[PDB]
Amino acid sequence: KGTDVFKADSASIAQNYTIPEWFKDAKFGIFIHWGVYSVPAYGSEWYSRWMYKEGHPINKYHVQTYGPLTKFGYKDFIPMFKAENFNADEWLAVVKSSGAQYIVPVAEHHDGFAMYSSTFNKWNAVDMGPKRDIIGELKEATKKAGLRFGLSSHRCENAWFYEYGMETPSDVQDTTITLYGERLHEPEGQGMTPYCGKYEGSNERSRRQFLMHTYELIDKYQPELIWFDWTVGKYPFQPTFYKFMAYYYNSALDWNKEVVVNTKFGYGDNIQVFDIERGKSDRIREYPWQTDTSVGKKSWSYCVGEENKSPDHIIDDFVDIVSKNGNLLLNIGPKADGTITDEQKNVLAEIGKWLKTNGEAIYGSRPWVIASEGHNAGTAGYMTDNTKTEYTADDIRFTTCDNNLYAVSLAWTDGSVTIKSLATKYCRNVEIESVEMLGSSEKIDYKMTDEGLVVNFPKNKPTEYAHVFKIKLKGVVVSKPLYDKVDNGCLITVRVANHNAEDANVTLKSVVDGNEVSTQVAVKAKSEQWVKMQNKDVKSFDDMSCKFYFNDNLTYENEFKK
Ligand SMILES: OC[C@@H]1O[C@@H](O)[C@@H](O)[C@H](O)[C@@H]1O
Ligand SMILES: [Ca+2]
Repeated sequence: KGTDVFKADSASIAQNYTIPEWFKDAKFGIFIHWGVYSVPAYGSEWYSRWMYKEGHPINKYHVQTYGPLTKFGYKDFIPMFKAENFNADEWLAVVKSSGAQYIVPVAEHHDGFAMYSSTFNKWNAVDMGPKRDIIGELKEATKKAGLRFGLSSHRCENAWFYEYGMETPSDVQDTTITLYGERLHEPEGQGMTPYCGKYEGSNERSRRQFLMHTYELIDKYQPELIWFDWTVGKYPFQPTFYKFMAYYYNSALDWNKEVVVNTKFGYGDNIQVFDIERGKSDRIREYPWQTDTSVGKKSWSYCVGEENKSPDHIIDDFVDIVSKNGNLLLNIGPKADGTITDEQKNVLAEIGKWLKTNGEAIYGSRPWVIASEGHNAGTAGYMTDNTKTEYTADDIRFTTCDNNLYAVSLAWTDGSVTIKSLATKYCRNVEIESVEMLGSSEKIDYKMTDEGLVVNFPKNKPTEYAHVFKIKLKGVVVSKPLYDKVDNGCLITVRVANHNAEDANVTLKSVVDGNEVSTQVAVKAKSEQWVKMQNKDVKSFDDMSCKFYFNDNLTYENEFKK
């Protein structure tokens, strides 16, 4: 078509790409790991890699259960992947009942098997296994369901996923079998780092095939979101990935659709949507991001003996995620025959029921001045979210929408909470106009005090898990300051919300070690903004004396040591 607004570099993409509003408004999507690995249903979806590692538990399990590596390899699961009870409409009904707004089936995982109608990859679900275009059928059901269709690609790791099959007698050593990839060594680098060391993680043919892979996905299914696994960020792969990004963003312009890319590291927060695997953020992040996590604690694909999270665990993390500008991409793992388990069906249905009542606080919302208050901050970071926090009613998460304030208690109480973030020191002319709990017909009795807004819970729980107060208020509110260390100084970050219908001007003052920095800020009516300040010539960050002022009212001082 010739559309070439986007060139294959980060400056070009940053000049013209904007994370779309639909992703910020959507908040919630369903991930679905399903493939050949679902047949053995043992360990996890990494079965293909570990079965060829002689001595590994999965290897020893496979030899006894299915046979030696030379007689029964991973490819030999494919005839057993018949998917006799797969029905795209049934999957979409479950996703829709969860309240999710977009769906991300796995188009191809690490194992080499394309779950779509591929041209270059003969190991695909149209010619083999299910003998149907799983991705295509899901795309169709998604459109009828009225949701947005995405998909994930994990093919970058296929270059090295089968490396151990070269080090022991196996069918992987037959290099004419393209399913098993380039058989390279795993790239070096611990965790979410672009460093690859002595093993690049890809080669010329795998990069060429990656582009063939993404191009046909783009061209055939026009997904509104493409999610990529961690290795696309390794340094030797980045030129190839930027080629993909420009082609996707250019194609999207032709579609009159705005699209989303997910990576876990290696690319700027502003040119794609940052994603954290099995973990969330501890702070409000400037740019929209995504937690992708599984209902199963052990695995993404179905495996016998999976320990599924509770709805309370997931919904508490969900609210925490949304309060910090994040989306939740929640994974289910259906049985090999195409059946979503009843436990994971129940988890999604419970979330959907909660969202039916409390969705006004979630859909279309944005972070407030501060995401959370209370004693229990919760988990944060890569591979931390299997731990469940024991929240109280005092653990509160905030969102905002249409100038309304939503304060979500992560547990119940027969008494009252006090919203400390509305304490008088953070406020200027804050007047509470109304308080209600979503889904409750009981008039909420509340009282503004110097320590914050005291709110008494109603008699009856509208829902379990989490409970939402909708607050209409005027006035200006500032967050407590966040201090970050830099060279010879410190960075101060607050957020200010003007809930008034009139424009407001606001003065913030940071006094650090005698150095006084001030900024006057014009905040339009019914708006909020970041305010970053810097105190320089600070000789010791650990020994700082700090005072912060909101229009000459003391908001914070670090009166206590270290
Ligand atoms: O975020 C999803 C997860 O990403 C990677 O860790 C994969 O190796 C794993 O199988 C799963 O897909
Ligand atoms: Ca809870």
